[PDB]
Amino acid sequence: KNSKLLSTSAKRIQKELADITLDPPPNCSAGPKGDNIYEWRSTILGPPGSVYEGGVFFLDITFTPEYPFKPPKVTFRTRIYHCNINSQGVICLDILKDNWSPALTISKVLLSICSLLTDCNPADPLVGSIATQYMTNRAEHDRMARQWTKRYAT
Repeated sequence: KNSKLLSTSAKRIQKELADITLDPPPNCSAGPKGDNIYEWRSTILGPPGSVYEGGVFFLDITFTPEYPFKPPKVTFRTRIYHCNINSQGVICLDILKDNWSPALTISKVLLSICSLLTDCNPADPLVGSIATQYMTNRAEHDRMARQWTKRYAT
């Protein structure tokens, strides 16, 4: 193939790969799994000071062919006890749903995920039982979250 004919989504993803190589978000890395620019993995170390500290979390990231005009699909592959992340690893984050903009980048998405790990949104939960426990019994929520981090993410 003549690289002069690379698609606009492939060129944009390559630029975001360079960006994230030179200046990754704290406690994050991400890039293509292999030779397909549209299929990435990310590693997130649980934020220090949070209930996820010591955990190593793996995420799958898939870019669509019309990137940056649709958000990437980002899922957790490691189990995590968090009221905005379900058992299938789906992430309830508005910029991945109906509030995406083409000025956002995979680095900003990963920054937002890290912020969500440290500060969840219990009023828009994917896992209602966890949101309720966060609200009514935060100390037991945190015990559980640290237990799952040790059991499933170390």
